[PDB]
Amino acid sequence: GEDITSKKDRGVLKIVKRVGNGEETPMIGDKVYVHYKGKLSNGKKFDSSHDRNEPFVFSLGKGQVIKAWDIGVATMKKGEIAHLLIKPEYAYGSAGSLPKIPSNATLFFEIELLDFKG
Ligand SMILES: COc1ccc(CC[C@H]2OC(=O)[C@@H]3CCCCN3C(=O)[C@@H](C3CCCCC3)c3cc(OC)c(c(OC)c3)OCCCOc3cccc2c3)cc1OC
Repeated sequence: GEDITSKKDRGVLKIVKRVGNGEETPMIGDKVYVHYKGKLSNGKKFDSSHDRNEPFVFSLGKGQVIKAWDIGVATMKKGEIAHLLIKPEYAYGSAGSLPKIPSNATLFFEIELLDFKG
């Protein structure tokens, strides 16, 4: 995957899994609508927006979600599906989030950017 971090620390690696139809990337503060699939890189735990058939909605760059999402979704076009490989620094770090996330877990997400508004 491509390193999309400012630090170039390989903390968020991006693979485009479907090229988007839109020209626009969302701006900081935009309300973004996504579908997603998330797991621990060793696949012990799984979560999807599809489990609830409900798009996941958040304000881009607010720190409402893990750093990897604010960084990753900021690079995406409407209709784009991205795979993100996320090192602990950009997820739950050395603290983790037990019981769901252990310390220094690598996460994997598929994110589909549906739409966004200013
Ligand atoms: C700035 O840094 C942070 C910001 C927010 C948080 C809180 C967790 C936050 O979840 C997330 O950001 C990511 C990406 C969005 C979708 C859910 N997220 C998860 O990691 C899942 C995770 C579940 C295990 C398998 C891997 C994926 C994931 C899913 C969960 O439920 C389905 C979950 C959860 O808690 C850790 C994690 O528990 C219930 C909480 C739900 O709802 C939300 C709602 C908004 C945000 C989240 C979860 C931690 C941060 O750093 C450690």
